[PDB]
Amino acid sequence: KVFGRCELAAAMKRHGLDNYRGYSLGNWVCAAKFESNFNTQATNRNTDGSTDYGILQINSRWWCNDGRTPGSRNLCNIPCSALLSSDITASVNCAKKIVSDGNGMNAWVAWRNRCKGTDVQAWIRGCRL
Ligand SMILES: [Cl-]
Ligand SMILES: [Cl-]
Ligand SMILES: [Cl-]
Ligand SMILES: [Cl-]
Ligand SMILES: [Cl-]
Ligand SMILES: [Cl-]
Ligand SMILES: [Cl-]
Repeated sequence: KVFGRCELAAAMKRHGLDNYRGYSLGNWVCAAKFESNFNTQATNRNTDGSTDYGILQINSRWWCNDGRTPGSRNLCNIPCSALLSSDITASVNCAKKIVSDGNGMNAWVAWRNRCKGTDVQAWIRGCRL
């Protein structure tokens, strides 16, 4: 599923990401834009051979099982394929574990490089939330 910007903002808010560990909703929308272009089916191979899955490009090195990432963990206890669903529940619940891991949203290198320190509120501008 390719979400609309305000559609994804709405879905992330319902799932409790707005100010989760102090990250305002615009931070999550901005991260999703640059990670997936709001596409739940987005997959990208990392240089270490792991893969990033779904709207928030959650990596098989630590968070999900894809059966092909040697020496990896599955800390969200989920097949990586569950992160590609039109239903963002598994992506959001896993993201809550990631952002609680100590480094906050710096876990998402695209958030650090493209959203952090920017006017992220722009990402929810015009949205009925
Ligand atoms: Cl957009
Ligand atoms: Cl915001
Ligand atoms: Cl997703
Ligand atoms: Cl594996
Ligand atoms: Cl392994
Ligand atoms: Cl959803
Ligand atoms: Cl980046």
